[PDB]
Amino acid sequence: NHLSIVTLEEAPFVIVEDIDPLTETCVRNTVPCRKFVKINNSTNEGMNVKKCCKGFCIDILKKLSRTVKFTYDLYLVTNGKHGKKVNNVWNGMIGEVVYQRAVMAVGSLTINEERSEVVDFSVPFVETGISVMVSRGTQVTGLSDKKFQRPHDYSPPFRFGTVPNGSTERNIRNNYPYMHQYMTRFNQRGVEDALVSLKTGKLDAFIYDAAVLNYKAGRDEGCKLVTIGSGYIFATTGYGIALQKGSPWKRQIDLALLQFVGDGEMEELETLWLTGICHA
Ligand SMILES: CCCc1cnn(O)c1[C@@H](N)C(=O)O
Repeated sequence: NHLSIVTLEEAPFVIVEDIDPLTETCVRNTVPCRKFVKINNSTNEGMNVKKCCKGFCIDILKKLSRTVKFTYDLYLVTNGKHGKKVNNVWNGMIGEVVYQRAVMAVGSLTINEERSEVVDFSVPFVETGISVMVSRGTQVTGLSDKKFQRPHDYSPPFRFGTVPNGSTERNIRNNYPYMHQYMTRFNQRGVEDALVSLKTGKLDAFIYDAAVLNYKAGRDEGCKLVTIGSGYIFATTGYGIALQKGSPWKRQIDLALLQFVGDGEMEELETLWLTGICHA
């Protein structure tokens, strides 16, 4: 009854480190996690590489394993990231669950309606949504600011973007086509790229998952970043653990999460991994 569980690196929720080759054992607050890695860029031939995983979501998984009394084989997703339907097929962590390669998915995984059609989710345990990060000093009200609505009213035309394939991009693409097609010229490879662009005056605003942006603003070195809610209340949600549609384990996973919330364990984890120092 070893459970196959998929995850994905995104600090501080999931952080991946190398194993000690002397022992090949994960130690401290880490747990073993493997990744299938290709031999070359020609075919899908590959081998699994042992790594170690830690972070807020890993600590949640550890608590769940302890409380619900299961063991698991944790692996990192190799095709896609969080989850997107591409060419009519779900990839990422969502895909691993949909096609029953994983019983659960644990990480910075946003609950939404489209995903809920094909997987079940636990109760949310981290609040999230769409937020906007800017350099401290920049003034925006949220995504309805004229700077976002009419970017060519500004010099240079207002520069804002997100990271492709996340639920944030999907929420914009599905509802505001002009905004989406304007934004794509400012696509960011990841959060770290975007933060550098903001701090060096090469980008005006970065639109992304709120939980991660709140975290990054909270401990930016120099406290040079500000996050504000998009105001897209329709997108307010949370991270959840994804399970198979109709999973018999949602009941017990939820009970455990609710136990942790009630007894202060969740509060302790938030203090340990998420709380910031930068005043807003
Ligand atoms: C690398 C993109 C991550 C992202 C952007 N928005 N949202 O919601 C996510 C991620 N939390 C997700 O579940 O798709």
